[PDB]
Amino acid sequence: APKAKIVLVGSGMIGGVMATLIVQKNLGDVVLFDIVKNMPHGKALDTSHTNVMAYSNCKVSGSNTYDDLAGADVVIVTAGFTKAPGKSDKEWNRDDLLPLNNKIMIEIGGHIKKNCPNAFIIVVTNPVDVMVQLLHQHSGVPKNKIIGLGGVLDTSRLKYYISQKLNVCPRDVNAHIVGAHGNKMVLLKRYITVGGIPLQEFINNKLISDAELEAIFDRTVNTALEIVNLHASPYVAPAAAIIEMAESYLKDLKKVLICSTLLEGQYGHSDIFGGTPVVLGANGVEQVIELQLNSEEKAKFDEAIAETKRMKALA
Amino acid sequence: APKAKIVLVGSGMIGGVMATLIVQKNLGDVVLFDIVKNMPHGKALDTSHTNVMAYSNCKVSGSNTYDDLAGADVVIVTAGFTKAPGKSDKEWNRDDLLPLNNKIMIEIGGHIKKNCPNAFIIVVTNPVDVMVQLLHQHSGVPKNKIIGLGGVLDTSRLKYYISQKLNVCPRDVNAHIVGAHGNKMVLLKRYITVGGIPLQEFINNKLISDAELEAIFDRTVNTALEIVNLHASPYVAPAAAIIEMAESYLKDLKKVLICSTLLEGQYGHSDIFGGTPVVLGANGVEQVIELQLNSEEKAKFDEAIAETKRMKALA
Amino acid sequence: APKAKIVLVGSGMIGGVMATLIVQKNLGDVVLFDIVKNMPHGKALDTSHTNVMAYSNCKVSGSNTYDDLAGADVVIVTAGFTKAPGKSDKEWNRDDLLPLNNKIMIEIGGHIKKNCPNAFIIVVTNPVDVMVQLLHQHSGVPKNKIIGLGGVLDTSRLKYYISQKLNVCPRDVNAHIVGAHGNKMVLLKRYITVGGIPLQEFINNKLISDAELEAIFDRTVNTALEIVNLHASPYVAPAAAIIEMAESYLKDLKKVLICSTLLEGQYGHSDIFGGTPVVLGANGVEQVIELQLNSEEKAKFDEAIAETKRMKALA
Amino acid sequence: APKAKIVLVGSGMIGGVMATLIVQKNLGDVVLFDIVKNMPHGKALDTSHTNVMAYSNCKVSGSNTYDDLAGADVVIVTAGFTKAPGKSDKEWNRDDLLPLNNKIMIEIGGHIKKNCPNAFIIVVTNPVDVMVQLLHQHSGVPKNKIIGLGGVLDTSRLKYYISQKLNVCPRDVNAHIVGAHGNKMVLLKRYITVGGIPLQEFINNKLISDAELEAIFDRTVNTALEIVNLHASPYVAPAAAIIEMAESYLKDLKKVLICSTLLEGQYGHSDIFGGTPVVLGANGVEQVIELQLNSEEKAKFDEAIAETKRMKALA
Ligand SMILES: NC(=O)C1=CN([C@@H]2O[C@H](COP(=O)(O)OP(=O)(O)OC[C@H]3O[C@@H](n4cnc5c(N)ncnc54)[C@H](O)[C@@H]3O)[C@@H](O)[C@H]2O)C=CC1
Ligand SMILES: NC(=O)C1=CN([C@@H]2O[C@H](COP(=O)(O)OP(=O)(O)OC[C@H]3O[C@@H](n4cnc5c(N)ncnc54)[C@H](O)[C@@H]3O)[C@@H](O)[C@H]2O)C=CC1
Ligand SMILES: NC(=O)C1=CN([C@@H]2O[C@H](COP(=O)(O)OP(=O)(O)OC[C@H]3O[C@@H](n4cnc5c(N)ncnc54)[C@H](O)[C@@H]3O)[C@@H](O)[C@H]2O)C=CC1
Ligand SMILES: NC(=O)C1=CN([C@@H]2O[C@H](COP(=O)(O)OP(=O)(O)OC[C@H]3O[C@@H](n4cnc5c(N)ncnc54)[C@H](O)[C@@H]3O)[C@@H](O)[C@H]2O)C=CC1
Repeated sequence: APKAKIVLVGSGMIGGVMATLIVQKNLGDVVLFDIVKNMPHGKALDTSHTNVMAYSNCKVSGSNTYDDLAGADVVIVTAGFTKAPGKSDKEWNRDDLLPLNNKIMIEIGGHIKKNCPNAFIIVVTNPVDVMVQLLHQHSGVPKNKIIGLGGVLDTSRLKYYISQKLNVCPRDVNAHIVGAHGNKMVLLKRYITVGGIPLQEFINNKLISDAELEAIFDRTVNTALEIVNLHASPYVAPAAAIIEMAESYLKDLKKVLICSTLLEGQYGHSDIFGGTPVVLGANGVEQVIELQLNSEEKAKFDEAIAETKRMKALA
Repeated sequence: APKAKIVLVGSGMIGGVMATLIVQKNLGDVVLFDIVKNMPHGKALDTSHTNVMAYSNCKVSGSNTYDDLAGADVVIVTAGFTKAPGKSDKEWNRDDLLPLNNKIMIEIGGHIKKNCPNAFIIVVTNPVDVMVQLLHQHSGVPKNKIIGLGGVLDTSRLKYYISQKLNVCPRDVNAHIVGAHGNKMVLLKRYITVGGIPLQEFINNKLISDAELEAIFDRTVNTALEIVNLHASPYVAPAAAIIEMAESYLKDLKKVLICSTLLEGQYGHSDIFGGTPVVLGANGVEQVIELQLNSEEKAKFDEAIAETKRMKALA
Repeated sequence: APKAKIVLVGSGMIGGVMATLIVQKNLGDVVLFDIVKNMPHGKALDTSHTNVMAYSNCKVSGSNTYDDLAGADVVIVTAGFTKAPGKSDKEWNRDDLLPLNNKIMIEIGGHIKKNCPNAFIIVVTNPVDVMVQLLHQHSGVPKNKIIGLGGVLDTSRLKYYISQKLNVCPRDVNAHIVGAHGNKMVLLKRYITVGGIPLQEFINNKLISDAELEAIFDRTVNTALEIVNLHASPYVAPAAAIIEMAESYLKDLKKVLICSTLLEGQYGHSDIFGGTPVVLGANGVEQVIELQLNSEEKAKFDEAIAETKRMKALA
Repeated sequence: APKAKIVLVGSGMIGGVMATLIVQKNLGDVVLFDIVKNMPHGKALDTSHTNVMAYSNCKVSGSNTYDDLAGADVVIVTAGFTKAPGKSDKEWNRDDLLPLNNKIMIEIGGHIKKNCPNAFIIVVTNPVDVMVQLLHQHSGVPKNKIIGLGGVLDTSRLKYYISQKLNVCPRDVNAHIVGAHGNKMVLLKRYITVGGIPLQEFINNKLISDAELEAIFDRTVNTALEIVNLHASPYVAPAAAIIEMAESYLKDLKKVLICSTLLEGQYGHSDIFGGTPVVLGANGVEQVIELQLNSEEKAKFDEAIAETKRMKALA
């Protein structure tokens, strides 16, 4: 068919949810690729039955062969590790895994360059703002054809927690988190709206306080940790955020979505990837939007980029 | 069933599209009521076949009997006239029809009070900010259970025209139009955002000019006239706006949506209906939001209310 | 974009509903073409506002220029007349309009051949089994790239009326109507199922009688007439049936759908179009399914083809 | 709200997918209940973020307290074990776990009877045709308010495998599997259709052979085992099948769906639960459909019931 071909490089917890949502939305044929033998065939078979319940017609097939990248329209990379082996859940962060996940990105980039150089790529593997640039360099793809997950996920949390306090539809809260995904993410209080109205109006009316919002900000930064400490793992919202990005691409919706992208002067920064609103459509990254940040907000953005540069050197 | 019962009081051009979208979305059983004999049975029959294509199960039935209001969960009022008889398309506006449409609202309010006093009501008949209050008074329903169409429709236009210039997803433009539906509608430049970012940033970047935006504002105010002068009539977007409101109610989405509602001190005004953001959920109008307007914006709001009061006196 | 381009050749009652449903489903960009000046621009403008309510991004534009066929992926033809001028609603049928609608198909086929020879075509104009073949011959397109509306619409009626009697989901009734669209349509009692079970089981159980089913058959054949006699016109279900066909094509769903298609030996017949189940996907008509009819059912099929051949000669 | 409250009794692999699909479809508020501390709070938090991406408004909350059953509209039971501890993946089946899962059903039935006696119940825990009856007896609910998962899932497999061979939309294959869920499931060759046409027509045409269909039948029976042996586990299709059932209930769709239900004379059998087509709407099990099986098919149904009776005695 001229159905899109979507290759999930990595068939773990995020991979399984992505496959499920692609069939629900009838977005295209799916390949679950992994290095683990047999497992991706098992998940694919299970998932393929749901075409019946969903009134869809998407193939879902497993793969242990890199050459099945051939002909891909969209490549989604989750391959790598989720925790360090021998650290505890209380101390979960990023430093020894870096050269190893570097190696995985380099291997995957080579297979992309050979098999699907015209594919649109989404990178997920952490630390994402480092790994996305490494894959960019080794795959050879144009700068408008590769992005990383960060802001759609981080803002989903902030938007959701505010909507519960104000008793409004979650999607009616808009908000911006920039710079990097991780503990230096920059939460922009000045860019939060409710039904398109400045959040400051709701603060002046005593519907939500400054102190409540400080606690929600800390909650947003520490959410992945909060979920690990409740004896679970974040993969459902991560999968839904990635599928919103891939769907904007495939259907040429042109949504404004905060993603990691090559900076060429925005915010003062070049030769690095960082999180900012972009427009995603049929030509990929159609527009990179630069927020007109003030000096206090710029100083936080600078701290986030410096941490990406630090980990890049260790990779 | 405990399926919702939705009674469309008026089975004209807007009525037919509403029925179509209710079946597409499987929102509830539908009654097409009108004073014209047989016609609502014909439209209902046609529309009922689409359950097959849509995988829905909504009854659609016509009615020429007011007592079929009994048991309604939602009542949508389009009944009345669309043009004055003997004015031309160039001079389309509001003044001789007012006592006549007054009479129609009074008759309908009596049948509501008798047959479905606990229904949620949406009024459409023009001039809407006058007719909604008349129906409120004659039906006896609580102030949180009746609204008028205006701002969802007017802002759909403004949001759409800006999104075409900036090349972004239409729903990513948010904007506010308040006070009344009609030629005195108040377009608030300061409350426009794109992907949650102040529109002023896009003006500073020369992506859209102040002059372009002035022309888009005039276009928005004159859209209903522009469509009449192209040898057609606005009913498709009006139907879609009303169904977004009714769906927020029925599914308890709690969306922020600009509608006509009883003012009790907001903006300085009492004892009148005017357009403002509200929250619609299972308890009806759950919240009335007051924008913190400046004195220049308040002065325009005052002009809009004064025109509703003028036409109310003539009704 | 590589968004599909869908050109609606004819912007009347069916055209307006098709445009609405394409935006609801985000299926592609839309052109409303007609010979009436200005009207298609008016309908397009109205419809374009609904992208906001629907969270879609489909352009909708009017046209009075045939060359806007250039680049079309799908062409849907409703152009022509709906009643004869000077016959009454009681005597509604097909004979004086035939050479005139012949002329319209010939003109449209020439513009297709010049501007979009690789488009997938759906013909609606009545009498459909005649007009579709005329357009096939004058447009030059391959036999797997042109079909006519009939069976999806006719069976929607039969399926719906049975589902109301048995109190089951409308889409759980399956049924076949073949040969031609119109008063000689062949309703196949032996091929009706409910939840995939032979309808005869429900007859043996007295849940529905043979006599009830005879009355439902007559109702199905006379539905378009029943709607005309209730002071309305069938266009909503016709639009929904056509969009189910076009959506199967565009999304490569491969649904089994009864349409008018070139016969090459099925049922004994060649060199004519008639209604039969086909499979619609990305390569168009992927399969033509021949029902293994008995001699009594074949004799009714023969009567339907003979009536198409009669009207073809008069065209 | 009068939003439905859906309590998932069991927050394992099937539970997590059900919660995800409920938010995607905006079906109601969700409680993830389990005996494992903290884990259901973690999964709920992750899942709650997806309201943003989905434009939904469903609460998702964890629970370790049985009394949170209070006010439930729908109760879905997955609680229990998935494998026996100390058997291998090659020998996966049903016998030592039975009294233990008996105990779990009895405990859950007591809490239902106290907290939500008017809830609609779906039982999943294996062996399902035994566990559903045990829960029926201990919960006290009416026979039209409790069902077990089996046939929607088993037939999803058979329908899907046939659709891949014939190259048609998966949902266009209809088929029936009855009696019990498990190795004695009864696959009815005579009740298979493609686009509502008897499958025998496609066999006469050599599009699919009798031998191919025998291999597909064996594949369908052994699918859960095939997935275990590929180093994965079936939970995605099971979750989608259960949500199709619960959605038919909540929205009064009245779909025909094969489920485990109390038999009162159908097929010769009373005082036991077994798989058969039923109609699910707002009053629960609205109709129990008895297939007019022949003596050879009845003999297989009898073997399936005998195996449910055997395991019931050991419980
Ligand atoms: N950017 C973001 O906003 C977020 C990123 N993540 C990251 O996503 C990644 C995946 O998370 P989960 O799916 O939960 O991990 P997971 O461990 O369940 O799955 C990862 C899979 O990658 C496979 N793999 C290893 N090398 C491979 C190769 N060369 N090719 C293909 N597959 C390979 C593993 O066998 C495993 O099945 C992690 O690095 C995690 O930290 C998680 C949440 C958010
Ligand atoms: N508030 C808003 O944003 C908008 C309001 N409108 C208004 O909506 C109204 C309807 O517009 P259209 O449907 O295009 O009009 P339409 O004329 O096509 O339909 C109105 C229907 O009301 C019927 N009617 C008259 N008295 C009735 C009664 N007592 N009970 C039931 N039916 C009765 C008529 O027979 C007719 O079928 C008009 O007043 C129009 O100006 C239109 C667009 C937007
Ligand atoms: N095949 C089927 O199952 C069905 C077929 N129909 C047929 O569909 C056709 C359309 O029905 P409606 O939309 O209700 O008709 P309508 O009369 O409302 O619209 C037809 C439009 O075609 C336009 N037209 C005439 N010549 C044209 C040209 N050369 N190029 C473009 N436009 C041209 C007219 O100005 C008009 O706007 C009729 O022939 C009708 O009998 C109706 C129902 C079902
Ligand atoms: N009927 C059918 O068509 C199918 C049935 N199943 C069955 O579904 C059941 C669940 O399967 P999975 O979710 O993959 O299992 P899973 O083991 O991942 O989850 C089961 C959960 O039940 C919990 N649990 C134990 N006692 C409980 C109690 N008293 N209250 C609440 N939670 C309790 C466990 O801690 C666990 O989290 C199994 O019995 C399995 O065989 C699986 C597929 C199909």
